[PDB]
Amino acid sequence: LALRDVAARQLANATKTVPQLRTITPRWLVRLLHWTPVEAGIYRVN
Amino acid sequence: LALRDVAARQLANATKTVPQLRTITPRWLVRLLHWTPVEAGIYRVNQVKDAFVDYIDNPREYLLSAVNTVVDVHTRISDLYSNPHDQIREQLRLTIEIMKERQESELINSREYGLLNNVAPGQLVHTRNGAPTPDDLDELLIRVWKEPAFFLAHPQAIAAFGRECTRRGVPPATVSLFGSSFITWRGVPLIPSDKVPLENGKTKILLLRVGESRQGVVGLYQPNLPGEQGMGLSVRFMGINRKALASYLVSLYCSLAVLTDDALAVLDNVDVTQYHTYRY
Amino acid sequence: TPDDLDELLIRVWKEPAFFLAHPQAIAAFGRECTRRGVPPATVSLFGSSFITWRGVPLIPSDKVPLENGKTKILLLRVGESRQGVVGLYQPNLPGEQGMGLSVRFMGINRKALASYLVSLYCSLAVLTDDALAVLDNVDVTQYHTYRY
Amino acid sequence: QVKDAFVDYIDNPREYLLSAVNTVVDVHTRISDL
Amino acid sequence: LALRDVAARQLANATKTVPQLRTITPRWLVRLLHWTPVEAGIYRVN
Amino acid sequence: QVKDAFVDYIDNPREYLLSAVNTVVDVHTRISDL
Amino acid sequence: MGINRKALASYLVSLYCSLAVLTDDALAVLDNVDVTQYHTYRY
Repeated sequence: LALRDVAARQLANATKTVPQLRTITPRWLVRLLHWTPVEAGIYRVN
Repeated sequence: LALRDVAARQLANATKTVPQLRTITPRWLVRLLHWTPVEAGIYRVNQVKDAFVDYIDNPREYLLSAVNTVVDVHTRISDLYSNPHDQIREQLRLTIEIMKERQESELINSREYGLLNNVAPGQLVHTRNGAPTPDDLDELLIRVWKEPAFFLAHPQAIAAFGRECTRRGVPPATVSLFGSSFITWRGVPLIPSDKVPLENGKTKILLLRVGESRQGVVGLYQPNLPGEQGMGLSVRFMGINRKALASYLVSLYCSLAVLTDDALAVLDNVDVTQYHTYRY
Repeated sequence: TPDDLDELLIRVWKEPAFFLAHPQAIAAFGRECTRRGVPPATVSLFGSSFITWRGVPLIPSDKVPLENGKTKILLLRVGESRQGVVGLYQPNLPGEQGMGLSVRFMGINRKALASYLVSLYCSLAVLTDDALAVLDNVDVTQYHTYRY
Repeated sequence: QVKDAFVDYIDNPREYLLSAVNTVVDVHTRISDL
Repeated sequence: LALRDVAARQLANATKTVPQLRTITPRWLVRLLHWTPVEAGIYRVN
Repeated sequence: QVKDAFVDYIDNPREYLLSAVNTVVDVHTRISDL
Repeated sequence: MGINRKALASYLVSLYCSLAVLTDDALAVLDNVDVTQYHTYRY
């Protein structure tokens, strides 16, 4: 009988990932539009 | 009468090839996956709960599994017959080829990890008629609409899909990858693999998104190994026994994680034995 | 028909290189494709155009036998590293006018005829048995009647 | 070849012997000279 | 069970000797004689 | 070998296979250490 | 020598030799020598 796997695993680091969110979408529309800046929050289209 | 051909051939060298193994496959899936290293054999995948932002308190942990093979070579066989081909080198080469074929089969078919067992409910599609028509692959592309990478199917399933396309007017497009040609549907290629199960017809088709940054499927290996003949692979000398047998240990450490449940979909109950009768 | 070439591509699924057929067999395959809605894709090799199916080209060769129709179609994987089909030649020859080819002077006879010997050494090895498949019993004499 | 593909080899592998084909080309010396 | 000797021997070169002729003798007499050259095939002993 | 010594060779020459002999030498580690 | 219609290449090997006894007392021959006699040693 030798050292076990769980007992040996008590001395090991796990690789932890950042939390995964399944509702993330590629959001293509935001990538496809052209964005113009509005200096003070008002945009008049003549 | 002059010198014969057989008598003259007694003085000639033959060109000997290394042994040929017919079970070697291109193993596309291992080439297509992304592999992330796991420092100490444990990989925890944390998740947002019910996606304030909360995390689940019991995330799944993936433990890398070990597979071993002992390669025994008599010392007289390697001592005497190692010119021009090394005997131990070829023995270990063929062993590692067989082991990597088994590794691909387990990446597809294992019961702990393995794509065909870790597919979420709602990501499983069924065929409408049995043959893999284009509508079924469009269903699959609905499930993995985000950024699909490839289809995985038996070569006979790919031939069945081609026959269905030819019954319609559609010639599917073709692309070249790794110097080889593959069939594509809506831009996502169909990859062959004889490791996808096939029993009396009735195979399956998979659609994968791969990559850690896209929250897709990733392979897991052990980065630093004694021996270290490759990615997650080690060869070590075991010793010599009383009968002059030298033994070598070949170890392969691997696993597979599906990071989010919409990264993989499976089309089930695919029939590959249907042929159309063309009558005009 | 395209289903037969898909069967061939099943047998040599690993890394097929090309189809080999008589030019009349290629024309018959084209007629079958045209009966379906499929126009097969075309590629350019060695400055010449060839018909392809699923990315594997159809190569013409009048040396493939043809007897009252009834030809054959082959699918090959070539290469030593891929365990495919390889040709074999004799590298160093006296004369040596080419790959496995030699020309040598034989002499002059009493009638003032000078003779030359041309020798060609060759062979062929299929390294693994799944590197080559043959579609048998191919008929090239069938034409469709289009009625609308 | 690997047998029945431990790893064993077949003891009677196929050997390919290169074949020779010949052709004698005769040219009159007056035809080449003139 | 492991690799056989004949199967492993299929990958080995044999050392081939040049053919051996048993009728070769040391031919001492030719070694012991003195040889004089004859310019045009005729030798007159006066 | 030359056959019946034109010059012909025998088509079944003798081949000599080197033989291996082995001996296992066991030494206690305390005997060599001390 | 050349090559024939059956692709046989031929080579000619020629050896020119002779032997002269310059004076007649340079050579002597012992004739009728028997090599099949063995002595029986009895003491």
